[PDB]
Amino acid sequence: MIFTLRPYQQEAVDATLNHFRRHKTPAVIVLPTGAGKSLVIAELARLARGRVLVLAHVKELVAQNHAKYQALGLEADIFAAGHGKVVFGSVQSVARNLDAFQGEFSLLIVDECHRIGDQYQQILTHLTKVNPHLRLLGLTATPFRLGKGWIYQFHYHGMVRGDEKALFRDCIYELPLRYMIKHGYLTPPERLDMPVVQYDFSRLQAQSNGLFSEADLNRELKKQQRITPHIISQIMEFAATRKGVMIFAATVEHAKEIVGLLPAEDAALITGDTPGAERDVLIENFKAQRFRYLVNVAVLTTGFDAPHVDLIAILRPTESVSLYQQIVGRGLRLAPGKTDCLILDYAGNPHDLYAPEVGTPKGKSDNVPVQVFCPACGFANTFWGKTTADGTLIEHFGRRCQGWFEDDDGHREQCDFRFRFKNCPQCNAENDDTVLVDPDDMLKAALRLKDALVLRCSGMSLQHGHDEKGEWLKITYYDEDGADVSERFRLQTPAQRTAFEQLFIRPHTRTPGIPLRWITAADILAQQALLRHPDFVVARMKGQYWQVREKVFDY
Ligand SMILES: Nc1ncnc2c1ncn2[C@@H]1O[C@H](COP(=O)(O)OP(=O)(O)OP(O)(O)=S)[C@@H](O)[C@H]1O
Ligand SMILES: [Zn+2]
Repeated sequence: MIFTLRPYQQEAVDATLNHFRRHKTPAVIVLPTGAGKSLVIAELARLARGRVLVLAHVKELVAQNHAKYQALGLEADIFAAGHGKVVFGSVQSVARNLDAFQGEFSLLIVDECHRIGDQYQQILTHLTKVNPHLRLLGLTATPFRLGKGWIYQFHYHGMVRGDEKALFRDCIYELPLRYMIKHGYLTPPERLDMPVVQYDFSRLQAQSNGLFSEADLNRELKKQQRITPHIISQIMEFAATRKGVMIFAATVEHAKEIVGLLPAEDAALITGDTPGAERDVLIENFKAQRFRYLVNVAVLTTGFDAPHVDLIAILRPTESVSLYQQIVGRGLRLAPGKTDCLILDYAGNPHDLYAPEVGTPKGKSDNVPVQVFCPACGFANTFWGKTTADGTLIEHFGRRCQGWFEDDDGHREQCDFRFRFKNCPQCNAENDDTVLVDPDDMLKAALRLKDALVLRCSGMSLQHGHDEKGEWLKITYYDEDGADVSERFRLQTPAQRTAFEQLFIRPHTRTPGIPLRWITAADILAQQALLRHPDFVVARMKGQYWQVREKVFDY
């Protein structure tokens, strides 16, 4: 025709076609920010019946998307303040003019589809009303943002990222950032091997969601504000050998500090508090290099992502790779004679540009991604864990296999293998279909009763021995005030060592799914750092000595 697709662009067309030939449900394609997303929109539209509508929420992403589409030598329309086979509209402008969209429409593409949470469902109702079989494809460079969840639920590689509540049931294609860089479709990123002054944010604890707080951050900074223009110095140095420098501070009160730097008119701080009549006095100044330094709160973008950008200075710690790969990618575009984008990583971010995304909040700040094979389906999950020097698993915090599979009878389901269990994952209802009781409610019931003991567990000690019937292992749970409660396990018969693995190791192990190797009770004491202790123990006076009836783990 008029254009030629790259081998990865046909896969995204071919994947979107094979999906809509099978399923009527929406889908999403994950794409980098230098991928050439207009070429997929154009081929999909070349093969379409009726019309194709390319929505977007922010206006400049519409106008820019259209500029990128027509720049292919093709004809299309626009809907904003400003009838064709393809239309480029914005949610707000399209939602008041539904009278122009009454013909056949076979595809609706939603650019930056992660932003469907911030109207739009009025278009989805109208279109779906004229076109009952309208197909929905969304596009995005970030399908996951910490504190918001995921956009899709099922990934075509075989795992599960969200749940029934996700907007898009499926992600049918993903273009890795590693790939794009490997084959030159993207500028290569160089990290300054080591910087002499960075910050240290280990003395910080994320909130419940997983994101650090506006308060907690400017308090770790002030304690080191004596290290800041020693940093901007390094940043200042080679920021003369680059046409564009983007900086991401920890916040606004971190920008004002790091805004200067250079008394430029300007270095011109973008933030989430200006139009769009201001986004505009510096869009077109930065995209034209007026104005070289650009600092951000930030999220942020989704403009000012200009090809000429060739230096990324990380002035905030990244909680998830998705945000690090999101930042670093803002400046990986292709530009005439731009051999690389250098990344100056202050502030304690690892060199993990291709690390997998566990997609859950870390927890312990020293956690890292570890991979555990599912004993049922063999799917290799990525959980939060802690490894030693040689890459050996010490602990992992996954609870259920995240893989899924489908039968030739259409039925699709997630692997029901539980790494942490009562009789299913922590929840309200399985038989143990009775309403499950709550750990707090069970503690309260046993506190309110004598012949019962409820001790906060501070640790446990193991002892072993034997007699004419083989060995045994005695475990003793103790208080921070010396309160004891014990239980004993015989390890002699196969029905006895089997129960021991069933009743004591699977709940107490730190790497469930990975079995403990042992021959005698001695091999179990050797590895007692592989075992954790309950958080609460509940015991009933059944014999005149205390007997254990409940252990509470991960409270
Ligand atoms: N299929 C293609 N064939 C030839 N050149 C391409 C193709 N796709 C992209 N390019 C070129 O590579 C550069 C990167 O693509 P862009 O046009 O920036 O993609 P875009 O859709 O504008 O933005 P995204 O986020 O990457 S989809 C562009 O300047 C194009 O000239
Ligand atoms: Zn599994």
